[PDB]
Amino acid sequence: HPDISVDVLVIGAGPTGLGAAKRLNQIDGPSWMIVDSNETPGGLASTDVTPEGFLYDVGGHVIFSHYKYFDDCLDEALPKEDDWYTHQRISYVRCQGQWVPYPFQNNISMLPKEEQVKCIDGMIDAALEARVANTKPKTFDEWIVRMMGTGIADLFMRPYNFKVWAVPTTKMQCAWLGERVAAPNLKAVTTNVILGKTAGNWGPAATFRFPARGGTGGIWIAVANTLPKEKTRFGEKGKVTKVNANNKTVTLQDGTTIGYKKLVSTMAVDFLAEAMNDQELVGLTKQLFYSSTHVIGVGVRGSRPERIGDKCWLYFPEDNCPFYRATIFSNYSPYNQPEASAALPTMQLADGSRPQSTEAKEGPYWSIMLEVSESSMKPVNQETILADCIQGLVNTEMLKPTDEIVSTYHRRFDHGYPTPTLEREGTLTQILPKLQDKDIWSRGRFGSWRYEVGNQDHSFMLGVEAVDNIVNGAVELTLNYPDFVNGRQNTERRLVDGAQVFAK
Amino acid sequence: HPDISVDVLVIGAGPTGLGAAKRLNQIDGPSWMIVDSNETPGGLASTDVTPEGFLYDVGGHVIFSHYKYFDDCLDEALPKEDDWYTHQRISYVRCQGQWVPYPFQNNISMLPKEEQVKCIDGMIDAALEARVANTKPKTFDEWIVRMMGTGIADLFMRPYNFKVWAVPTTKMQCAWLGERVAAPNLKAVTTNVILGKTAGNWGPAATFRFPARGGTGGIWIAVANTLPKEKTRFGEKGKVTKVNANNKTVTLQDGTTIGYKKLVSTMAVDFLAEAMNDQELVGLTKQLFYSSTHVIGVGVRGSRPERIGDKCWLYFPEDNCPFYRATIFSNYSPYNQPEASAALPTMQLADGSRPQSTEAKEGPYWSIMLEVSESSMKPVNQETILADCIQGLVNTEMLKPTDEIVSTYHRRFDHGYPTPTLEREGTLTQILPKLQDKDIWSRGRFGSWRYEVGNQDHSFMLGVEAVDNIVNGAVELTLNYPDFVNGRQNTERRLVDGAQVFAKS
Amino acid sequence: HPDISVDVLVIGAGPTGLGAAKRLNQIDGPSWMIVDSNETPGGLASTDVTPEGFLYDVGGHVIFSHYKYFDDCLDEALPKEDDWYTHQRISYVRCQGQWVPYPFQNNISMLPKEEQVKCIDGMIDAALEARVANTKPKTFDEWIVRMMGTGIADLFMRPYNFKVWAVPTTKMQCAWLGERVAAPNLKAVTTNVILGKTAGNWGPAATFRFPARGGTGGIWIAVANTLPKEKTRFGEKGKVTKVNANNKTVTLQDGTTIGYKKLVSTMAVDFLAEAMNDQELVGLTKQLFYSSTHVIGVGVRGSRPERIGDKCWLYFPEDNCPFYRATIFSNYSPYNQPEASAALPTMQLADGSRPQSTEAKEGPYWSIMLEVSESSMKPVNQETILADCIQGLVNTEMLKPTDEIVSTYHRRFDHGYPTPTLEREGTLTQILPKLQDKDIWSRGRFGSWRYEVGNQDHSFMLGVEAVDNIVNGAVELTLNYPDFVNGRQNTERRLVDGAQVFAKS
Amino acid sequence: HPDISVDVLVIGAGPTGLGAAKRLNQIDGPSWMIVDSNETPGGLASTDVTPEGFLYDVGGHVIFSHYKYFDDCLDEALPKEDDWYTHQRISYVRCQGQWVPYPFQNNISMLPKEEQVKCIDGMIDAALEARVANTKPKTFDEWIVRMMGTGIADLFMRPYNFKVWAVPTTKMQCAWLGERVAAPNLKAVTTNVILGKTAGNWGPAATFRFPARGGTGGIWIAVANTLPKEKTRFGEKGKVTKVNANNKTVTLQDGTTIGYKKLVSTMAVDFLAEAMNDQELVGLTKQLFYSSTHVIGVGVRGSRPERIGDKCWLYFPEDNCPFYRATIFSNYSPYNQPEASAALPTMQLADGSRPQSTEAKEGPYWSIMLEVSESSMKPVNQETILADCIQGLVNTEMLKPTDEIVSTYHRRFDHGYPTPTLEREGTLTQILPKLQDKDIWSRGRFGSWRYEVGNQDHSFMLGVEAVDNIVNGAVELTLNYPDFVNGRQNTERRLVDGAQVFAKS
Repeated sequence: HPDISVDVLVIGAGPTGLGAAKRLNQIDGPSWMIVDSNETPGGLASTDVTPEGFLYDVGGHVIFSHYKYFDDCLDEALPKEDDWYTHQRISYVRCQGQWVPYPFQNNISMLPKEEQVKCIDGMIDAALEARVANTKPKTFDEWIVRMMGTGIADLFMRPYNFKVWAVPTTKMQCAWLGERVAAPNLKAVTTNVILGKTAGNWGPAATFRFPARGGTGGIWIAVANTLPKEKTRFGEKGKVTKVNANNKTVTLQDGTTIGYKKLVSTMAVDFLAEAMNDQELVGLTKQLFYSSTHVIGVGVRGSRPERIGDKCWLYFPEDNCPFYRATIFSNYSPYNQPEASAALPTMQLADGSRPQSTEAKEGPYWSIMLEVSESSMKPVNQETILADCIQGLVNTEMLKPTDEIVSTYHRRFDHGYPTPTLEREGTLTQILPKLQDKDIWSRGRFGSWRYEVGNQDHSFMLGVEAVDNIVNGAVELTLNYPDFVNGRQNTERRLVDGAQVFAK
Repeated sequence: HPDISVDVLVIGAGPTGLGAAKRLNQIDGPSWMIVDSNETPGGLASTDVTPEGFLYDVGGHVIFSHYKYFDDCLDEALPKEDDWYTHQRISYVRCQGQWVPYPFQNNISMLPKEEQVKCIDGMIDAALEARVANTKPKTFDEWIVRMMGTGIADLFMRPYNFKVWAVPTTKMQCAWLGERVAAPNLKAVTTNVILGKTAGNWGPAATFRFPARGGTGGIWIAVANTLPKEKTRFGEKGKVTKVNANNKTVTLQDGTTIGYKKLVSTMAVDFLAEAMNDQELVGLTKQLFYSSTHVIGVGVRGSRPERIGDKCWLYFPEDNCPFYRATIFSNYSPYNQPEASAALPTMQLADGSRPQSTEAKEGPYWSIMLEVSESSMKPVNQETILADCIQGLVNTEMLKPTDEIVSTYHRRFDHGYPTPTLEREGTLTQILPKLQDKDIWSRGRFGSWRYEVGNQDHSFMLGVEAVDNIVNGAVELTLNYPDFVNGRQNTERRLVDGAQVFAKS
Repeated sequence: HPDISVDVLVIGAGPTGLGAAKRLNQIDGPSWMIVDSNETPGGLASTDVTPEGFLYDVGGHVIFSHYKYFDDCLDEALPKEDDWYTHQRISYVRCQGQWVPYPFQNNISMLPKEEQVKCIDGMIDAALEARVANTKPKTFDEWIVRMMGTGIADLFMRPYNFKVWAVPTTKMQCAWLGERVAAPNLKAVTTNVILGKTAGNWGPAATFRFPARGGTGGIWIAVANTLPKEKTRFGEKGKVTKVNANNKTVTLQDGTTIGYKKLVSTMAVDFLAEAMNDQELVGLTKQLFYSSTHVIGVGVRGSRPERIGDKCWLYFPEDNCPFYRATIFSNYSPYNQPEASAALPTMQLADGSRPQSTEAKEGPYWSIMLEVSESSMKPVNQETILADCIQGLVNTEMLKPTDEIVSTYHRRFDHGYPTPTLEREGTLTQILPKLQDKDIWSRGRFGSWRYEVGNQDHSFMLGVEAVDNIVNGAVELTLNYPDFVNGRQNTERRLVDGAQVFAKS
Repeated sequence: HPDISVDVLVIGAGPTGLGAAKRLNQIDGPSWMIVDSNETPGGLASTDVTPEGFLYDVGGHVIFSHYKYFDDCLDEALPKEDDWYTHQRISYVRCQGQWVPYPFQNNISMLPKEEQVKCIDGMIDAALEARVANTKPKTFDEWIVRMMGTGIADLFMRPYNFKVWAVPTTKMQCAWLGERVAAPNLKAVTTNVILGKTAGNWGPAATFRFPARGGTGGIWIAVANTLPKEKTRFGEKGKVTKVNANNKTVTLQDGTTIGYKKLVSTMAVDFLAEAMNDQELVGLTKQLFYSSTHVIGVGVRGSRPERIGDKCWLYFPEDNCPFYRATIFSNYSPYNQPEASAALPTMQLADGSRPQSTEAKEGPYWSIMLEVSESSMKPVNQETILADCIQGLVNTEMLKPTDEIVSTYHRRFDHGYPTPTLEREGTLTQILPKLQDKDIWSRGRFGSWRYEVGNQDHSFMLGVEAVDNIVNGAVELTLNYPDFVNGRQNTERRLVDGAQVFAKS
């Protein structure tokens, strides 16, 4: 008989696992337990800090919540108004020397006139074709061009998406974008071109909140802390090494065995198939595709340059830089980098030069966070990528050659994006029902591998809904119907439900 | 303090209310109680019997379940195999002296050739227009025309639907439609006309099960029997007369008061507004529309005639009869009518005349159940409707003039169909949230007034999900997303869920 | 027996009749003669002069020739290079204080940003509707909206066309406009908006030639002069009063009778019906519609103003002036107005005041020619129309308040435009074949009433082709197929054909 | 100075040349003469006779006239009523053991049901595509499929047209087919299928007349005979061997030289280029494409079989026979074959066996005329083609194995069809203008190489209009605008025009 027995075991304490745990904790029915190999919960929603005191998330993390329940747990965890900062959702596309407001097509007035002509002509073709279309697009590429036309597609979404996904747009499905018809808003686009108008999709209503301290990672430490500590096992002692699906037994690295009746696994599903020693599942998970993410962080001396201003995140379709996205992380919280009086030496100038002096000087400081994707179709030279990113910062006029870099950061995350390939659904609908037959609920960004429900709130709710299905017979809506949950505000499920009110 | 206090009060013990009850009973958390003014649970899913021993449902009731939870509760209530009879879903449309397999719009093949031309020409126009359409249809009529063309619309869809809904197709919305009206492929319809093929949509997979005894009403009597009796109050002692929403207090006819934390109300929402003495809610509910259903039953002497055969239900678009639908109710169970040795005198011949003898004679017997709709746009002469129906049976050749009728039944059900009018949703999105703000879950066929989720399984689950929302913060999917629940197999929620498994150890 | 007998009698010596006479004269087979009530041939293609020496055509007359035959005859009649001046076809549309290059609908790029949006949005709508359109437009208005969208329709097409046709766009057909109304290309128009460019000249017409002396009327005086004088009868002596179609006899006002075998009538067909004393025909011609043309002439002291420059004709859709078109007639020939040394007193200033003195001062002089339409749907105040035009010239900034006016001219031409009404073709197909069966070829701008073949070259060729049909069995292509003759270069028929070349041997 | 001088020389006395000659003769102006290498006029519109007395045209020749002038000349040539026979235009398609009335698609109810399904499914696809089409088809093959859909295309027009043109449908243009939109009449086709109806496109109105004697060739003998004999030169004495364009001189085989001012050439334009010894033109003409025609005649003993009946011509898409078209030539005139009392021996039975006797036996007789095409893409074994044709008659059940054949006929015509290749116009617009610059009017079926104006009436009028262009400056409509002349009733040009009427006074 096992060392420990619980009704429901949760593997992994990123957002998905912590969602499952919060719901089990609230229900307070079946016994339960959560394990993670890391001492610190959060998964890919964690945060690092450099020796010089610059924080970096695992790339740009901006919360948009589709669920009251998710909101309830964040409010519980970080309940003070000064636990958070609010910002507008300000983003731009870098294109031919210009910062073009997102969405790109509504702002092509900034481009040269001859190019505007090409863009409008292409979108006219797409509008005329959309008017008689009687089939759905089958690939991401087809969807892009039917929405945007050839010209606008070639400038942004085609080269941008290869830089992000590390696979061509022709090899991805397009159902994950939702059920919106692939057609141009020709009038809107042409109107701004005629008016010479620019317009971003943000304002006092289009906002996000970001944690005052600890980066995105601070949220999940705070949420985890609301759980009964004896029901958690985090660290080397919590690393899962073996899953015996037939005996419903799990073995940890230190040899501890855990028996379960139901399993919620939030580890990557290809790792799960190995831990199970299931040759059939290993073969199937190997049919899936993912990209790795390099996160590069750069700490810069000086007050925030006028050219940067209130920018939050930025897209880079062009090939003069390796990164697809940059984040002005110092704009998210004053505590993402040291205060102005902190003294740091200059490590190098942006052009690669040595500084005049080695003396530690004061701030203030700002901070840029970069993302570079990697796959077997898009290799990344690990040894030069930092320097390539810094050159890319100069090329894109984010840094001057003279800017003083005081901190650098580079980390590679093996599983970064689960790719919406054409083959994905054919594979997942074999994998997930086989796990289900064994009472294994494999869920999460890489637990169930669906990018369109792959953010923090989706993940958290995948765990919540998994538990609700296990206990109360709930439909796993986020898992099976992304369009459904993304197109509504999910208000019904709360951190305090009728059941707990009636109980007291 | 009131006579009784419960966390959750359920008003009504038709399928919706019973569903609430069953889920509350399964959860076994909050205290609850269920009331009904009728001693026998079942609502519009009840069954009547004539003095001569012929059973009649409230019109044609055929079960198609979208939910394993519903299946579970029926199986629990009627667990034996001989509790049920299984049949194929055989229906036809009476059209110009002939029985056309349902769906009509696919058996074009069976009409006079000249009419086939008319139909196919119309459908060709519709196919070409559909090729360039970029707007959705706004009315039931526009929808019908767009998917079938004028010829088929006129021959069947338009007249039949006025006969059922008792309002013209131009007066109804079309969002409710996915699962009720078949949209014909031009190539499929044309292929069947060329091949001279008649192809109805039934067979070994498309079946239904019907209770062996007690009619459809037998289900809900048995389901109710699985509830703890003390938590029920059925009869005059359970008739709700006043609802004080602000004090969260209900008053019954005998004067009993019941306090509640949450209310699940399954009575017609216009009745609820009146019981609340809420003039604003009364005015809103009056913007809703419903039709009444007349149910007529006819018991016939004789073994089942060949011309009837295995027919289950039948549609009547034409003018030679007042009913829109007939059910061969004696095909559903042998216990829906007397055994063959039962002796019964003839009451009349089908042609209206007196029988040659008034002596009681033996069977066998078969049985027809007819439905006639009524509204302010379609008045019905209540005094002659029985005789009109019987003449309609002679007219459609279902009865011979000389057939011997041994039993008759007629009952009017005031609230029969909640009409999907153009105005329905604008009104409901005022009514339901205003009740919601008062912790009142108004749910069911007339509780929430949505016909597209108005069958027995829909109703039952409206009750279940209401409770699940109240207790576990579940999404009321059936209520707000008919297309979602009707388009899938709903397997997740069971009569035994993990909660009960884990608790019992 | 009548006073005169010819094989072919030609009535009218405008372009159409002169066309007939020239071809008859070239063929030199059948006997013929041509009559006109006017001593000076030319009809609506004539020219007046004011006592102060300013010439005015009957409104803006610019020649574009579709036929080599027409070229040959103009060349014969006015053979010297200094008989002609050549000009670029420079026109603009007055809109919101701006001059928009013709055609308006292709130069959206010139309007304010706000108006550009309204225009392009409209054109996008039209482009998308046109992608799935399977019916041709019935009316001029439907055509305008289908091809240009509501924005350009409201801003220019609808007001301008009522102002010139003197009927709403909804009352006209749209089969006539292939060569008159440009259909805008969405990509092309949008591309020029983005680049802020003007559009390439619509049509093959880049320049035009205009006669050095006598205005447009000089051409027809000279063409007529090439005819044998004995075969003409112009003046009171040549006015037709009676046409006896059954006797094939024509009576002139002086009592002269002319018997004919074939008749080419170029007078207005409604007048012809009257002269025929044919009540049925009069009835039919009254189903036709026409507008009247007021021509207003204004002679101005001064060297040609910079704001005027090389402008030729100008369009005015706006309601701040009565005229639909202005022509800088002084740009067409130096001899359309007096020498600079000619001394003329100021008659009035453009603001309407009397001048300081009666002193005759020298020039130079320039000249504006205006057109105002009239019909039963659009009355014109004859007594004030001159002053209204002059104020119009001030509102449109064509004249400064202080500009000195040295000559004025006003003349009303009752039949100005044959209106392409919805009813036109139905009526003409009852009229023209009836006349045909009586050996009457009724042809010309009002002879056959078809504006799309109603220019000088068209008219001339209607007379030529009518004679060719009569003598050589030719197809009357211009009469029956406007799109055919307007869409090709008609090079085959010449002033010297093979017949004449061989015969001279 | 040449042996003979004329103003206009016409080469060739087939229909085109005779048209030119008839119009020259009528105009009676410029001097002219017509030459031909054959003593008998008619060209490809001539008629042969076998030693047994069976006549054969050059394949099926049926007159549909688009011109009054053509009717005038035919009626002048053969003015008596008994010079002609009148018949309805009765034709069928041989398909899967059936004679299917033309047009094929309106008669597919004769096909097996499963095949009707595939045909109608294809045409539904075609109609749905046509509804949103925004481009014209570019090839004959695209035109066929857009009009018929795949299934119907594969059964008739695709395999049939390869058998006719001896080139694939994918290699031909489709503009020659005219301006009608390539689109299905889906309602018409489905209606006849639903009704089980067959219907040909003939009846009392849709008739042709055929000469009573001498076949089609009789027409042109009679027309030629109205010409003044001394202006003709037919036979070896009239064969042109050299054309010197730069000197406007023609040389005949007997050494006679003719000087002309204008040349109308109706010989094949590739021969003309060789005769001109113009290397550039020879290169260009070699870019053109044409098929050769084999004509096979079979004379059969017996009264007309019931299975043949009133059939006139027949299409053969299938590959169980080499011919694309058959004509029941004995149905055109009783004088196309010997009278019944004429005695002929049997040459063979249709299955190839010897007759039991070689005695002459009497008739009556009927007659079949067949056409086989030949090109480099589709060779013909001249040695076996007769035997293959006769086997084809058995395969198609036109002849029984036992039918007695009393006469056979085979002749190959090198220039048979001028092919409407994709490249044709690109080449012709280089050839015809260069010849035009030399005062050479190259006109006719192979004179101008355009099949869509390649019938007898078209050809005759090409000559007429060429002369009219030379003399009177007429537009050459038939040459340059096939759609125009084929879509109208051409009634203006007559054998007696005004010119002749007036001159005779």
